[PDB]
Amino acid sequence: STQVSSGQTYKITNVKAGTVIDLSGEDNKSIIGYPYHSGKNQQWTFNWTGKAWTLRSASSGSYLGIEGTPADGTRLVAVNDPFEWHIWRDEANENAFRIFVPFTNYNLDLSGYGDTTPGTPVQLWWTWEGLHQTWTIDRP
Repeated sequence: STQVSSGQTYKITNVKAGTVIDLSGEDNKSIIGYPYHSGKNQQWTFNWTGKAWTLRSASSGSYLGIEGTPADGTRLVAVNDPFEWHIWRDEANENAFRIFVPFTNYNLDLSGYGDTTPGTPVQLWWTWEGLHQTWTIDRP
């Protein structure tokens, strides 16, 4: 298995679609599912703050975050300040993870039930059984 460790850099793969969390090359702001090609924009440095994880883009230095109130369809975007996430192992595949905004029922969700089309938006959604809300955290 692969340990998630503070200071280390990973790709984050959707279990259903096989695409990765990608900071879009078009705007360096939007977060999308894209096939892995070893881009630094597809690589995320995990820090433990003492209570949560922050995820920093290896290419831009922005953090993985959101703007505004968590809801179904809230878009993931690059943000300036570190944004804190909690990770929980998944029940269907225990080597995979669900990734939550702390103190909520909102987890990362690859949109359209895990559409494999490159460019598909990564968003928040209320937690439920779809495999497109589960992720592996892999060596780059």
